[PDB]
Amino acid sequence: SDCRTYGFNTQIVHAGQQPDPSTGALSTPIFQTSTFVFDSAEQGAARFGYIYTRLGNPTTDALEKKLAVLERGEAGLATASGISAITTTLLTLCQQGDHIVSASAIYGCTHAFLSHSMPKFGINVRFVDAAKPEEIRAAMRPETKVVYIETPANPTLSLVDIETVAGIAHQQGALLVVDNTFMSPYCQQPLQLGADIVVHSVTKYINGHGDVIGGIIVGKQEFIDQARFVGLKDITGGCMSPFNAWLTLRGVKTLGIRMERHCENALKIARFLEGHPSITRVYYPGLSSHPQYELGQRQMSLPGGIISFEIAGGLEAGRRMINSVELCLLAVSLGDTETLIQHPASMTHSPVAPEERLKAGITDGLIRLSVGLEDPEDIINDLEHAIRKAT
Amino acid sequence: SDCRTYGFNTQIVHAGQQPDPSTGALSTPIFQTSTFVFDSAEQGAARFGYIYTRLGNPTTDALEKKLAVLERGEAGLATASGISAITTTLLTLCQQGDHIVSASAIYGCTHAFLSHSMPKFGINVRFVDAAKPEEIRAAMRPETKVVYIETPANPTLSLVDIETVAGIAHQQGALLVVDNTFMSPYCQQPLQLGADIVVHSVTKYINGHGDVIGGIIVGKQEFIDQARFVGLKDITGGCMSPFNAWLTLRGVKTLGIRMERHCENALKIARFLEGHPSITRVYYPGLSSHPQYELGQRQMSLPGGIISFEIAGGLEAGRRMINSVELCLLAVSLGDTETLIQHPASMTHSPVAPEERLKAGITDGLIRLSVGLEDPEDIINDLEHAIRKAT
Amino acid sequence: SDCRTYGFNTQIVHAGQQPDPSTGALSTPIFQTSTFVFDSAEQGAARFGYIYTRLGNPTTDALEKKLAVLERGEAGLATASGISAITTTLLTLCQQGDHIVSASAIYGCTHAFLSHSMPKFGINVRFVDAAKPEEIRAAMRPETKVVYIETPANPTLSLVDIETVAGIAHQQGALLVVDNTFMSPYCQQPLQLGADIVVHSVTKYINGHGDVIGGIIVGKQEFIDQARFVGLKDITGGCMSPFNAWLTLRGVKTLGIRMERHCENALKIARFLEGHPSITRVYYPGLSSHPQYELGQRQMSLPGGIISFEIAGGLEAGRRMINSVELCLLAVSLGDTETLIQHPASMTHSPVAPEERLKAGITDGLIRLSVGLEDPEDIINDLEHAIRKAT
Amino acid sequence: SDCRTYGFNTQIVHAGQQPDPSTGALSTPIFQTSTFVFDSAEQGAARFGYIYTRLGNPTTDALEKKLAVLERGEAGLATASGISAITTTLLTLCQQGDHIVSASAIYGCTHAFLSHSMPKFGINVRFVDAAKPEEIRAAMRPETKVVYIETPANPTLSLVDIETVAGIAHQQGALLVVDNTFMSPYCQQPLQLGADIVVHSVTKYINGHGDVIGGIIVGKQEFIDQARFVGLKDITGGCMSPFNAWLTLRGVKTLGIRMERHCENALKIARFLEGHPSITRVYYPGLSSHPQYELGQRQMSLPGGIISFEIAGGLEAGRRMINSVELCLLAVSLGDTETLIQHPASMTHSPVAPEERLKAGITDGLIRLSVGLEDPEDIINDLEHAIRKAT
Ligand SMILES: [Cl-]
Ligand SMILES: [Cl-]
Repeated sequence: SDCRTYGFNTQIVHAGQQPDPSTGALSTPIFQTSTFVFDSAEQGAARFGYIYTRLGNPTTDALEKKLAVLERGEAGLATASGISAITTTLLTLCQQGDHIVSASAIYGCTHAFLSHSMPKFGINVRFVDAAKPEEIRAAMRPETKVVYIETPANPTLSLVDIETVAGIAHQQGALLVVDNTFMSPYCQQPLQLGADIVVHSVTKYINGHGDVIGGIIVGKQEFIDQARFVGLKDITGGCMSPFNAWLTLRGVKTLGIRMERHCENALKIARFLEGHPSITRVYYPGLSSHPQYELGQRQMSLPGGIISFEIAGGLEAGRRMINSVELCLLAVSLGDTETLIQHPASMTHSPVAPEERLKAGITDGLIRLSVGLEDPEDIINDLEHAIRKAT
Repeated sequence: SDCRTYGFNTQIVHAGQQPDPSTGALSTPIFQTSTFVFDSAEQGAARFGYIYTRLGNPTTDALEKKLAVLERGEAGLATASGISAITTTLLTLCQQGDHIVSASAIYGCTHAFLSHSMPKFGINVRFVDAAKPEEIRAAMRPETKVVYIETPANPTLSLVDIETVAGIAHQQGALLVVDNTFMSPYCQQPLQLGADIVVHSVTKYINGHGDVIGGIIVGKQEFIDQARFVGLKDITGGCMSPFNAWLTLRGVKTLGIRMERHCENALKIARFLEGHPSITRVYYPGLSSHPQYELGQRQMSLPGGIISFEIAGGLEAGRRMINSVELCLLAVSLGDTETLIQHPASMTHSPVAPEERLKAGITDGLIRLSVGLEDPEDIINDLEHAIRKAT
Repeated sequence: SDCRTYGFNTQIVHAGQQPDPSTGALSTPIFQTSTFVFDSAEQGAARFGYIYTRLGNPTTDALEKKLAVLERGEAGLATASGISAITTTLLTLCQQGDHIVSASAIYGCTHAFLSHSMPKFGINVRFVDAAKPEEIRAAMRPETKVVYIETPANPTLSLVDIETVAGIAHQQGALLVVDNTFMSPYCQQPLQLGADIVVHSVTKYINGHGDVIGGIIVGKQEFIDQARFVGLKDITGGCMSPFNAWLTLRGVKTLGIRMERHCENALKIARFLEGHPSITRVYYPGLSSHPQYELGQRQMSLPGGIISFEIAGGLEAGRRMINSVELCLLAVSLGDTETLIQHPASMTHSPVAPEERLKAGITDGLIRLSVGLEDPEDIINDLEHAIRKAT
Repeated sequence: SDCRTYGFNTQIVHAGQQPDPSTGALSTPIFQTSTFVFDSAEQGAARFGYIYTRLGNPTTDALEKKLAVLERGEAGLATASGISAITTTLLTLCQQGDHIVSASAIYGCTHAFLSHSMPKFGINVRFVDAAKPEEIRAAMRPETKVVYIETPANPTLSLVDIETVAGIAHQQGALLVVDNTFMSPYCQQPLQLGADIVVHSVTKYINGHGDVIGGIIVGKQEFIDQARFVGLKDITGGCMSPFNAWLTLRGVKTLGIRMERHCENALKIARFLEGHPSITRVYYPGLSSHPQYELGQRQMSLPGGIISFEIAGGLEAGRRMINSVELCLLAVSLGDTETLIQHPASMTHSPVAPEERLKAGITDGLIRLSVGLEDPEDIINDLEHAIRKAT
């Protein structure tokens, strides 16, 4: 039949994949090759099938097709990293003199590319509060090629109204690019809401197993062809290795059941934190006091596996808390099967001036939690123990 | 001791590698992880050791250190592809308004990046015949940041005098970047001749096994740090996967013995071709009639594993010949353990106007051969059979 | 702390694993090595730590420890295959003159080893209906070393009362070995019910991703040491490769959520089949008409992901049905993320005399289904379509 | 054509391998699957192509075919380990009441299987000095099924005359099994000299990269079919993982050039040692004073990469020497790209009574060296330094 016709869990398992025609092997083979051979001079010219992995590969093709199906896009393009997904996309679309309107609340490394790299190539970027679609509209210029957003966004899990922003971008002649890393296609589908291009770090939930760095771009065939044959081939060279593609295919098999459990666990933990008198604030789209709660309910099928919260006692309390957990692991990644915790003020933004962190929504007591697949009772006990100690 | 002190074969085997301290495992472990954990808040801030694979990884570090030792450079940086090695380097070094002087005889995909991508970012490129160092000098401008060369260069294996070009570049305040892919560090060491930065596609000889796409950059620590923390992190995102790094480490173990055999085989095959009346020309640095033979003898320890030659009878003869080989495989890669053959006029440049191919040194009868590790007698027999048939 | 103290899902994620001490890498490194190096002559003799992978390996050790925790056993031993787990166990325990009492309803390849291989080594085997514990007792001899059972058992998913059989075996001085492949430790824990040794094919649910052949043995340290240093080292040589161990560790991360979904899906499908007038019988421990339903409820936490059923119309109907499915895949494995279906009478037991199949509970219309992670509605629709066509 | 017709180096590269028909991928794909799917009920029964990896796999098939070609045998069978190659072979061939005549000078773990395991299965073994073919003849009985030999043999690299022993075994109705691990097919071809079955630990030279544990069996199709469908399937379960097969295929690509360099290096080192006044004896088939030198010249194309030697000063000198090397690595494996050294009296046989070691040819001063691919000058310097210190 056509994989586009099955239910979402069925698609997660099957889309883009089939038994190997030649051998019947059920697992997608790992085509760990650089070289592809032609049967003749004619068959070589015809393709100029496969030719060379940095242009294409059967293992990676399966991943690209699967993710395109899951995001309801025409085509996918795998990359060496989430960063490469973003930069391959933007460097394909933009040239000197062009302009981008970007959310301010975005991944830190994206922010560096946008604030420092792009302008050195003559591409200017305006940063705005994308929670306020009017700020996006006001920042648009005749030269604006792209509006770029992330939702939910760190560090307080604020949201962006994708459909509304898409309409604004399109009326003003720009494309909307959405980083859907935090949600995965299981929880949010930006293309269905009017986005033109979706990017992911598959490093997070899509792979889910904390053992692959990689990215994916999904969009129209016409664009993806340019991202592949110009962006990857002629700019970033950010190809994904076939082994990484195979691991990601393997990881994504369980995307549905993983996201369900991540989100079930996260909701329980969020409610625990909201009831804890030593915790001043809890940021989680699943809590009704979230400023954009109703938007979240329309736009997201589940509230996600990530929680941020503020512990009483500022910087020292935050440090003491992360130093006091015994089960949660101290790390800066997210979307793994293990629960990960970090305290940005002391771990990643320690050198940054306290007042500058504050402006960026990073308070001294802010803790970010990536909820894993453990028993939530064990995670809650670990948190309760650490919070008691830290306060 | 210090690996920098052992003989070159010893370095090939050992440099950058040692038994795992914790377990004694001799093979470098495959650190197929995205996430690294900290023991405390303090240990997390201290590093901001390892943190996240796209910034660094112990497996990839071993490869980088080994290649730095082999090229006699301070530091190495692994990438997702040869292309990414080149673009990460150049996009790190250059910004809008800057200028590059490049050889015309370079890898095709490099040429696209330089001719189309760079100018769209405001970076201008002059192409010159780098076999004539005076053309390099004449093309330099106050804005020139980089001179970029490849040697030997396709498709006729012409050479570039690295030491002479380095002196010219430096006197005029530019860096010299050399693509050393064709030679490998076993056969040529551009840094020892004054180059500032060496790049490779490890996809070719360094890996040697036709199953990895990847690149490497070697140079001063100061530059490599920028290529890593800005180029990779903030521009291309072109990180190498740890599995690919491990395979490359494994492949490079045999670099010395592979290059010796490739070159022994190639010399035999080149001499056979030079004696064949149906072959009009043979391009191989190991043949004394090579226009830059003596330069090759000073600059290269071995003449390489690649040969180009022209078969009598033009386009149709070239097509018939590649369609008539039975052992050599039709492919566009090089540096594999298998002998690979291609006929650019019919396979890769078929759409290109015949007169434009001619200007680029690609004649209708030109065949390129990547000589593998087979018995040279079998390769010669295959070639002899195919040539007889084609003519 | 101690991983033995956390909840079962937490153990699934964490047991046997921790961040790499030296690097902080969260993923268990792949120690793909054969060789381990010593720091001195003394450190070499001391171990005679690690020495050589076929004796031990840090990656494989993590898997062994995890599975020991999950089965509530002292120690684990990984093997090249489920078969090797069984034969390494039995060949370690038994010698010429010894006797084994085995269930008749066991894995086919086990049956070959027991019926043909063992007797040629002077080890005699009695086969009994293990659904009747009295038959086990009656078959025991002074020479009986082992009682061997599988539960649930193919092809009608009959059960064996582990606790009762354990008591009988022990009173008569024998060990009880249980193949727990069908259930996984998530659904059944034979050691907790008195079994001495548990074996698995990890090829099925423990890995769960259809890309690893492997086995595991769990039991007392004293026995496992013998299985390792004599059974593996001196009899079967059936070591697991570190890469396979790593993939299995990765697969087992999702064991809990996978089993929950497999069993939720299977129950739905079983109830659908039980309501279908073209289906004469449905064998599933989750259906109350199962002959040993109550035993199943005490012994198993979930009824499993495997269903067998009989379609009206015998051999031709069974053939037509499996030839008519479009989503379910025709294969003989089980426990994969994809739904797999087979018709033993036409696929695996076709050469076997119809009357002999009947005696073994394999009727002409019997179909076996391994329910995957797809939407159960899609699987049901596929089954409904195929059944309608087949009848 | 037919790979059996090309030169040996060509066969090393190409035999058993070809570009993937479906995709053109040059590297043999890694078919990391457990499950194979059928297109129909009929196609399923027909095979009962591939079915299940423990029975067969396309990646492993390529390795088996290649090694069969290299040993000039009909068929190959890959296994989980060298030990499993040996035991799968012998347990397939022998049953209770049968007898084996074995060399005494064999791999230690083989000796355990033969001396302890076999007799417990009713299979008796006589050990003889296989350097004396008359001892083999004298030990043969009506029940003798197999004569088993290893050549060269540890720990003094004594030889066995394969052709002569084959003739004796055959006249008395037995098969000859030869462990060809030390030589590899590049240096010795026992089947060409009359052996019936060859086994290897591919862990050593065939893989050559110190990162795979595995074995191979090569022999007649009729026997290999039994070793596969009974030995592996019904006795040891010792299947090789497809990833290990792929790594071994990759490693064996360089077998020819590796063996040439190992042996060139070893001869140089052996001659150095023979000239050293602190070294009482040097055991190396390449030295003319080897007791069976001429036999070695007829039977072996190269003298190998392994050397044993005795250092003056017995146990303490041996310990001091291995504790004094700085480049050579202390390990018990062999055939790796790194030079490995061990002192059996202090490292592996330390608990063994000194007088018992002596009987087995293991003197207190005996050192075993596996010569790697380093510059031999560096290895010699390291040895010279250590010997001076130790004495
Ligand atoms: Cl290799
Ligand atoms: Cl997985």
